[PDB]
Amino acid sequence: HMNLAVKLTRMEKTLKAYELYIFSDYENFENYVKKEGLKIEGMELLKEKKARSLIAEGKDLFETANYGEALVFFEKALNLSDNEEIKKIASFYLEECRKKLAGD
Amino acid sequence: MNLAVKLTRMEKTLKAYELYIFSDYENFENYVKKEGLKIEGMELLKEKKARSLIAEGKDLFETANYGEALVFFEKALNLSDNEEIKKIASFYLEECRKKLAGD
Repeated sequence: HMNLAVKLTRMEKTLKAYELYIFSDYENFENYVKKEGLKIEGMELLKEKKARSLIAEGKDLFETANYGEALVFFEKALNLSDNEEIKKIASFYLEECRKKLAGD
Repeated sequence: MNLAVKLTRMEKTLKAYELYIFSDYENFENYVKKEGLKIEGMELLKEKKARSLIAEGKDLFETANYGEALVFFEKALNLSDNEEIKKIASFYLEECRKKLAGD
């Protein structure tokens, strides 16, 4: 259109996504990026950091015997990252949660 | 172009934010100072960075990566001007050192 005007709007959008990351929470950031369909430099690393956070939360749930919620966090962590360590730790805890919730 | 000026101001702000998120505070600080860039909410970003350092250090800590975590805690302890969050950073740093020392 005006190639200038378009690059400006995509810059503005990218800046808003980073502002949300910096000044609000991951959920706001992720929701903005998803519904605006943004390509964000370093998004993979940010996703891995969230996935490790999710493990951490899932662990404290696990260690307080909130096995049902813990499962949910580990599952989310597993599927958010492609980090092998994160996926391994998640999968390990997921199966422990499944054992705790089995009954059988 | 007010547009062309707008673009530049955004590109520089984008560079500053990427430094803030992905690099050290001092790199972000150096860039902003050198460019004379006004960042909205700048007065909050040093302490926010120290907090995010502890937060990420803690995620590593809780995944039993004490060696990795130490850097984050070290970085937060030296970055914050907040007595309390210095002590939280310090708490965690000492816990990491204990793990490195086999305790």
